[PDB]
Amino acid sequence: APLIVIVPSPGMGHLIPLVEFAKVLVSRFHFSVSLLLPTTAQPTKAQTTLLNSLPSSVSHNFLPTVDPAHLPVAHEVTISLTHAHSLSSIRAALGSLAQQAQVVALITDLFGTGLYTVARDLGIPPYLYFTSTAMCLLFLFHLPKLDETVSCEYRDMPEPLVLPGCVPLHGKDFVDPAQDRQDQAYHVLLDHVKRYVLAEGIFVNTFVDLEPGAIKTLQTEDPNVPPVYPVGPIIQSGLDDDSDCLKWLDRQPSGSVLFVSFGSGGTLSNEQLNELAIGLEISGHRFLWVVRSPPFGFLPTGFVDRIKDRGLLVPSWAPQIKVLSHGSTGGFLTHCGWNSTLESIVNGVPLIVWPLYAEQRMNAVMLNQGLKVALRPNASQRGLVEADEIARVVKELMDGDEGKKARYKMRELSDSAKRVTSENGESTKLLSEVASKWSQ
Ligand SMILES: O=c1ccn([C@@H]2O[C@H](COP(=O)(O)OP(=O)(O)O[C@H]3O[C@H](CO)[C@@H](O)[C@H](O)[C@H]3F)[C@@H](O)[C@H]2O)c(=O)[nH]1
Ligand SMILES: COc1cc(/C=C/c2ccc(O)cc2)cc(OC)c1
Repeated sequence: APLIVIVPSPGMGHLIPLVEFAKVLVSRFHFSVSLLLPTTAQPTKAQTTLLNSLPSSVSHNFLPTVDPAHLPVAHEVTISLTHAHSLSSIRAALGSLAQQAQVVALITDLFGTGLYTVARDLGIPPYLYFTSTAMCLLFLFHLPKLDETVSCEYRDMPEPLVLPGCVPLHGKDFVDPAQDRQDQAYHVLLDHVKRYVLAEGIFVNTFVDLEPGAIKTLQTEDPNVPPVYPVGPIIQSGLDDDSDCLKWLDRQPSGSVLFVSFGSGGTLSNEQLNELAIGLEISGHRFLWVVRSPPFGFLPTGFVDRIKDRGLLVPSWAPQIKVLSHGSTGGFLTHCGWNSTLESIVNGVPLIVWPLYAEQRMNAVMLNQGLKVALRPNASQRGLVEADEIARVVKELMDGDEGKKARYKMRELSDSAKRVTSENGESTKLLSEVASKWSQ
């Protein structure tokens, strides 16, 4: 059986998507996968659980920890430096896999581009698995040109960027690392993007129906740009441990529940949580809120008791796919990470977008202004979303007209998603078409 080597960047939001791509390759095709995991610290309980829970057809190998004195900041800088100072280790592991097995392809995420030259020299075709939107990839291919054209900090450009096929995008909504051009994060992001050209191919976790403008542009505007294969949506099955959630949801009316969840990475102040609490309570709507500390002793006086009729508070974690696929669940208040968004798209759940970090502000603009499947609260000058504004936008989504229009559009995308990932879907076919080249 041919071997595909996957080198995730350190961090769960790089690892999980690539693990799920791995599970698709071994489920649909006759391949084995070896994960080589660069690390800044010895394996976590979280990592070991996830990795030991994989099919036997997916081997894993934590690489020597990078001596933390070899570090001089943003995740972009941490991740990039982990890859650089793990290059010897990966070469060594690849060299040995290559002699003891047929390695047919290497797959990295957007920060693993250092490996591309190295993989070519050893006659292994390198591929990028892009875990965000076609719009986001297109923005990144354009960022070098944009760096030469625009000399101000991008939030001071009053004119929006209008990429072919895309919604207008104001500079304040550009990716996090591009919001300080003096930080190392910006220079590292540029260095990686300039190497995207070296990939045999770029997988994108999206589909034609969802981003036709950006996909047309990526596949036609430039011959410099590698082949681009939309093969999404790929999301976890969500069938595992935990939780009173599903019991609670079985007692609620159809489409009546707002699911409220930010990532593990999404951190709200005690102040913003308490505004969100009062805001949910006065909306009059039912809600399931995954509450992470800034167990519920920090929440407003009386609130936990006042909302027992109509809301459920979960500490730490909830079965997201099970919540979103429940018939009770009518809306999702999310940070717009792309895996959370894709889960919500394939279950037809319309959104309230509250972007926090990474490329979320761009995802928010795309979902609100482009696809019109999301609403969006207005923060006051100081950055805080007020209770009154939360209540307004919750009611607008759960009982209002803009909600109906968004839900209708989100169901249309839901049916596209089911179609493209079926036995003869565009996404299923195109992955099978690229993977077949590897089998021989
Ligand atoms: O209580 C919970 C909370 C989460 N989950 C699950 O964890 C996953 C979270 O995915 P999400 O895209 O929201 O976060 P993350 O992967 O960190 O996003 C980054 O990585 C993304 C891909 O690179 C990028 O687009 C984004 O901007 C980044 F932030 C998703 O599979 C949820 O179902 C859950 O089951 N229960
Ligand atoms: C700077 O633009 C991006 C950042 C990121 C970074 C995501 C991330 C995920 C998990 C973490 O723990 C830290 C950062 C992802 C992107 O699309 C795949 C684009």
